[PDB]
Amino acid sequence: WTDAEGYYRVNIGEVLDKRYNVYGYTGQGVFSNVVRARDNARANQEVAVKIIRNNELMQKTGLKELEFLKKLNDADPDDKFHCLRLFRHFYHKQHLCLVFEPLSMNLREVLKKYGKDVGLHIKAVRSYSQQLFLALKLLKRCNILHADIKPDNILVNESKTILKLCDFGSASHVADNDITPYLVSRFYRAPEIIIGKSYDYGIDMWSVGCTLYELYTGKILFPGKTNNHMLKLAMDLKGKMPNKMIRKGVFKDQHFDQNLNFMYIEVDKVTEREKVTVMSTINPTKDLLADLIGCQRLPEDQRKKVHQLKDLLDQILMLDPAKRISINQALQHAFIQE
Ligand SMILES: NC(=O)c1cc2c(-c3ccc(C(=O)NCc4ccccc4N)s3)cccc2s1
Repeated sequence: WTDAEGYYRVNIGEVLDKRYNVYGYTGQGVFSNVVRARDNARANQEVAVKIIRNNELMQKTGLKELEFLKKLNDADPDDKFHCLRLFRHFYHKQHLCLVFEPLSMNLREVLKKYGKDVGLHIKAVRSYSQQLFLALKLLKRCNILHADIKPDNILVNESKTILKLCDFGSASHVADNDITPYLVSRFYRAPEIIIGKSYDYGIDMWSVGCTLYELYTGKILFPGKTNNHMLKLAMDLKGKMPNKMIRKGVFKDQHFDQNLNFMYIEVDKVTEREKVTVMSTINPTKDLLADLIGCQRLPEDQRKKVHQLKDLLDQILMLDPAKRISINQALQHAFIQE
């Protein structure tokens, strides 16, 4: 039933828990594989089943995820705020299985199908931005950090009209803040995390900003190789991290010298070796507007919306979380409202 690496040996056509008729294979991650099934007990209703790897630590992550899903699902009984619905859980041959509403595509896979370095229609990005901000609102009302928002953890329905935030395996209550510089997938990781400053709901807003750029361009906004590189790429957009913010950072000495100069680590072209370059200034060079427009000819209505997305991204991607746009302000933004 279980392979050497602890994954359940999915067979298409098999029944799980004497009720879930497995007809489709959806994918495999680090922590699980996911199938499509019909519920024999509920008029053959379509479900997704996530089968956690037979591993103590990963099973415990799965039980943690059940707790956060129950809290979010119970807090949103009419399902208005775009978080994945858990129906129930069961055990099958010692595997923890979570039964979800039937979604089978994440926004990474959508980007891969609908182009390469292409991106989605600006009308779709508008709609998806509103739905993501509604998810942030519920998270905040529930005092929850998702702490891993990225295209891979956003699911879409068949018609790709509705998205749901998924995978609460990295989630926490806002109080118990592990001072770790590795919270959130690196590309989507806010600068307050990296420098070791106090963080909150702002890390999820940051991650959504990174996601929205990627949804329209088809390109990762900040493809940094390390934490130091991530800061350089952030500061290429906004300029040097403010002095007040640097001095608060528990990890400031990994990134900045005594005079608050940035210590940029570069892998030398010639040698495969790291070197350091001290920079007192980082001049903003990241041209967001030019990035979003792909040297492409748009109708003026779409051109208006891309400028508005750019303004919204400028307000999301403030380095200081205290200066970052609120969920309320984001929902009321011209990009979504006009
Ligand atoms: N992480 C989670 O908690 C959940 C994921 C899902 C899904 C999934 C949607 C798509 C998934 C996926 O892994 N595709 C990537 C992939 C894997 C292997 C080979 C190719 C690709 N593209 S999993 C669906 C329903 C519920 C949950 S909960």
